[PDB]
Amino acid sequence: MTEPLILQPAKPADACVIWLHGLGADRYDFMPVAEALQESLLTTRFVLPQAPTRPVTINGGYEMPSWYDIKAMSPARSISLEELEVSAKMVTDLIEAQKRTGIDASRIFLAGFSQGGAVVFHTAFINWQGPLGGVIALSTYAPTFGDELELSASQQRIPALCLHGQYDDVVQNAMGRSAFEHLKSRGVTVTWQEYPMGHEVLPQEIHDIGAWLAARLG
Amino acid sequence: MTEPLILQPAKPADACVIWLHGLGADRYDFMPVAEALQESLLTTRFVLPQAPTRPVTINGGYEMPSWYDIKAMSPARSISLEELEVSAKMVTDLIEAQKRTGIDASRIFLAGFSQGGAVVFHTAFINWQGPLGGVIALSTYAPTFGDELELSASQQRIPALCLHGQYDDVVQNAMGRSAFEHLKSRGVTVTWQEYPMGHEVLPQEIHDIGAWLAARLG
Repeated sequence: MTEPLILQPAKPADACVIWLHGLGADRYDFMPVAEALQESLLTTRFVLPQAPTRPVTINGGYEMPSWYDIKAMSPARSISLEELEVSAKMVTDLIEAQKRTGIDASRIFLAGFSQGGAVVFHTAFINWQGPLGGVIALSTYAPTFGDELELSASQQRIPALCLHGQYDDVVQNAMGRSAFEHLKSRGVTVTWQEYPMGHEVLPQEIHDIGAWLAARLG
Repeated sequence: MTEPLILQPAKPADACVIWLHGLGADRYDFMPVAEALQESLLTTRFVLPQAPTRPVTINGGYEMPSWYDIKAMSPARSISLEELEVSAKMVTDLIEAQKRTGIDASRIFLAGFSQGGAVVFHTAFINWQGPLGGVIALSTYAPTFGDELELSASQQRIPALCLHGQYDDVVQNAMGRSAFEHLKSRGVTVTWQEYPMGHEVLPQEIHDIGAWLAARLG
């Protein structure tokens, strides 16, 4: 286990975003983003975990950081559900590790990009039974959501922000919109934002995440 | 071993475009495209081959029309050179078949989308040592180009049009750009054209392909 990066904010922290990267990236991949946001969010810690290094099937069993195995791209994205739930258990330990440092669970947010986003959806709306600031889901999808999904009263009150490219060829705009629709139909305050890009992060998309966090925190 | 689609022009054919599909699609995928072009290109025949149905590793062995196997995506790509060559040798046979009907080589074009385009680069600029009207590459790249690429004087005379989406997440714009730069560095007449799309084909792109074709056969 590589330890997560902890980027300290300008003032003493009273909120926290835990941010998961996508397939094959490391804890640093989102450092420049966490830093852009800490320019306006003066009391919000960013905790950047790193996925276990493990074999990824679609990549010839190449070992690389990965939240769960992907075993097929087409026609059905076939994944390790067992590896996802472990990652999800990891993130829940993190939330608890952050509460112990004195951050109120209502001011902890989960963010995820791509493969990381799928672990953030499972954590907040399947595993987590407490307060929570928010979920921020970036160019992603919830492989573990389904018509049988049911949300407890607590999970219902976690706000979510779902962002996606129009031209994303890896995670289809629809797959990301299908996770947004699951939550919308179940009474979850949820926002949808699209941007003219592919499977990437844009400067304006980061501005909007800042605006959205600053609204939840104030 | 399915047979090619053959779309006869409005007037007696004196030209030909062999147009290959991408992974998982069939010979019918570009039939609407060929049809559109023929309404402007009155003596151009289009033969649309379909790739042999094979296990694909990155899709879990799922059997589907495939020009060559893809074994890994990241971070070192891996393809089957064996299957690429049999695809390439089958393309050549189709060129020799068109010649045999009474089309001049220099009026025959190769065109390819995604996986289809990698085979078409390889056939033109590595295998084929004779006259050829040109190569049209959509959303693709050259897996077999490298630092050691050297072209024959006749390979150098084959014109090319390379087209790409700015937001392609399956084959990066940068991977297409590199096929372009290898062709331009070796004295090939290449044209590059980018579009604000992903891994797909736009109306405006097909428009451009036609006007390129019109110029070439004028």
